[PDB]
Amino acid sequence: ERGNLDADSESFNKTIQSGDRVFLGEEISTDAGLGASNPLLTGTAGNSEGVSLDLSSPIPQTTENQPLGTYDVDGSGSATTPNVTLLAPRITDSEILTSSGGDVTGSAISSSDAGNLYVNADYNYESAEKVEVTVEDPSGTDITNEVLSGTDTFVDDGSIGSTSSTGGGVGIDMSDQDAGEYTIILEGAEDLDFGDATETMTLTISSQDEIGIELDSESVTQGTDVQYTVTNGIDGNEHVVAMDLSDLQNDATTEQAKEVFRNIGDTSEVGIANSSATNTSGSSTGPTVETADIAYAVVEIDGASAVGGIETQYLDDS
Amino acid sequence: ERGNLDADSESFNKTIQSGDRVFLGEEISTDAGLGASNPLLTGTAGNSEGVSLDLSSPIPQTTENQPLGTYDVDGSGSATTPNVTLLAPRITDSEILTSSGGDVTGSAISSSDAGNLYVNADYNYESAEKVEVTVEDPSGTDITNEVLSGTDTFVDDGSIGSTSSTGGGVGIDMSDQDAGEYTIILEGAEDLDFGDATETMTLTISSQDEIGIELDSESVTQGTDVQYTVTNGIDGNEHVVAMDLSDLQNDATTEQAKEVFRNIGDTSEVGIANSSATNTSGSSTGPTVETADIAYAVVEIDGASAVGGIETQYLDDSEVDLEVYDAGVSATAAVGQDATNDITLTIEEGGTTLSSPTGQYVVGSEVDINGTATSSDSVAIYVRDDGDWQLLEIGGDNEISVDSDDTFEEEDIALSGLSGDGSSILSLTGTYRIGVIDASDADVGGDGSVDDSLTTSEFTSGVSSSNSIRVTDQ
Ligand SMILES: *[C@@H]1O[C@H](CO)[C@@H](O)[C@H](O)[C@H]1O
Ligand SMILES: *[C@@H]1O[C@H](CO)[C@@H](O)[C@H](O)[C@H]1O
Repeated sequence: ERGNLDADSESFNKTIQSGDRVFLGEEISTDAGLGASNPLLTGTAGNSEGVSLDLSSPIPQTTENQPLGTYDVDGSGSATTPNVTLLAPRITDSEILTSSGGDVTGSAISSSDAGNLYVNADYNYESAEKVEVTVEDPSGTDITNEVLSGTDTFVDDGSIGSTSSTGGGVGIDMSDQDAGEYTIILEGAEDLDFGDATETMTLTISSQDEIGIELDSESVTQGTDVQYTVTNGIDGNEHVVAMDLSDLQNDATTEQAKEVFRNIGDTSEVGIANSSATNTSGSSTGPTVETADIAYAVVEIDGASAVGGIETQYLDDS
Repeated sequence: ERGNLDADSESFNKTIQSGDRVFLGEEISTDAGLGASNPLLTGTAGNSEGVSLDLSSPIPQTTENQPLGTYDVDGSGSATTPNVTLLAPRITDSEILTSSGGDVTGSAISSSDAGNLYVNADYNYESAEKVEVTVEDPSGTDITNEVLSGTDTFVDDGSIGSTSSTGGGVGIDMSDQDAGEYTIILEGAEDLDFGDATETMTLTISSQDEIGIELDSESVTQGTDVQYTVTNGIDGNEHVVAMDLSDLQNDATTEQAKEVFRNIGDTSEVGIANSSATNTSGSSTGPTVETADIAYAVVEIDGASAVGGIETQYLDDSEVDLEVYDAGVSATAAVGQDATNDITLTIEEGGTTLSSPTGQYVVGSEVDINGTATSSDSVAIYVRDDGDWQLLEIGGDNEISVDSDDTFEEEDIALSGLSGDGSSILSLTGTYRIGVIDASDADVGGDGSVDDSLTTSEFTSGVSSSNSIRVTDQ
């Protein structure tokens, strides 16, 4: 069938019936259907008017010399006749989601947690051909057969956000492979693999996997703002950066201590916390500077890393 | 004739009759036909409407300033009148096939087998001009007349997949020429030789022609995956890469031997084969590891080369050879036959040492675990004092992963502080020994977890290392 490709377990179908849609890079079948009953057609209206489409030869790409439109054998017409509408190929969206959920595309993921990944996408060309997935190692070799987990290479239309194998999408168990940069390639099953019909999504595998913290500088004076970055963390989850109140200057006040952490970067909330109660940056309602014991700044992460900042002013020289 | 060019043995025809098709780069003939009876025409509908086409002058290329469409002398019209439809030139597909069949374009071919090659193509402009073939040497000279074999230069429409001279296509006997890179150029007979109407197909001639095998590295340790490439082979045929079972480690199991070859690259099937029977990777039905004698991995080739991979883990520390076999041989029947070619690599052992837990340790203090492991995945820490090596319960999974730099580290851990009977030994003041061991234990056979107290023989048998440590009171 065409339009319902999986009803017959066929990877591709190239028999076109009157009224359907045809894409730019297709290779119509001349054996049966509208490939031998009407080989050549002409434009009907608009820019397409007057131009000639030959079904037997591969339809040209580039959308130049073959303007998009509707084609009718007779010429400009409105009566029922063998006609077809040319449309461009496209894949609107693609993503790699962890089993829990959340995108990790273009970002390094721990080897331990990279064991139940999923790939989902939305594409325009579902009536003609499904879209293939090909995982490539940093060396440049097809590793699809090694990481596949019980599902055929074909991914269905829609099914974006599907965290389960029941919905369309392919499951990859990337735990066994070593550290490196891997590229997932999506392209049409047979012919629709040219520009705008293919996408290369990167993914980084690494095993240094403790939640990491780095500073642009280590030796600084008071008052110099320092930006700190958290690395190798789960996306969509909130970490906590702490500050020992012993390091604060003795002569600080309550309002003077709530400005140690800035709201810079991905930080959501800042404040000081006692063992049982907290005093956030919104209001001076919780514990006081002497009453509280820790200073915190809850920080999210977007991607593989998040950035915050500190103010070395009012800090002891140690 | 036009449309049936070979009915009159004419290479080209430039007399246009009413109703036909004309291409972009043509040069209409003004002597007769619709070249003197109606020299200029105008657009009829669409983008072409209003534009003027002059047949006498060469039709412009670039599809700009001369929009594609139908042209009529009167103007916009639907009545029968001298009219013509402009179309772009194109050649949809081209290939070079061996006499047996199979593409070899863009890939090196043996000089011996390059004696019955064929060139076939599919092009859009068949009514006006045929398409020429011109073979060029690496020096840049037309060698078409030397390699031609009994057929005119003109190749017909269709005839793609034609392995015989009866069908359209040109036969080339490229056996006599020397080694080099040759370019086959296809272009229209007279005028249609510009962009999109011409194609340059490369082809490499070489005489180093034994089936070749290469490795990205020769000196490696255990566990390091190695990618091997097969070179200079017939496309579309399945070779066989073999493995001598003598080189395998003695302590391997049946399931442990079926993972020596990966399914990476062009490999189709992997498995182990006895002289008469085979045990494929699909199921453990055929011979066992002791019963079987060879390990194979049937590999195809796409182009001139194919890539596979091996896993040096569970391999003896010695010279390792790779044997290839001729195309079409069966796995079972290849046990006795000599290998067409071979390649050898050397494998050496790797070291795994500790750095930070050495010399002194204050009892109850916390310290990080710092060290290196060249060929390791999971490592465990054991403590010995005048007897057994008691396992040290580091915590999560009792293992540490190793980075690419062959180095492993752990956060600050109090050895005596942690709960367990292992720490109780370190609680008391004295001199002890501490060592690291790879995941080869794996509960000395069983569940995938390091939970035992390996003795001296068990600890020493596997890859490991120990250093003297003493604990000082606070
Ligand atoms: C394409 O679809 C048509 C219509 O069902 C079918 O007849 C062909 O066999 C298939 O390839
Ligand atoms: C082109 O074709 C016409 C029509 O048969 C013929 O008259 C000319 O001699 C040839 O060149």
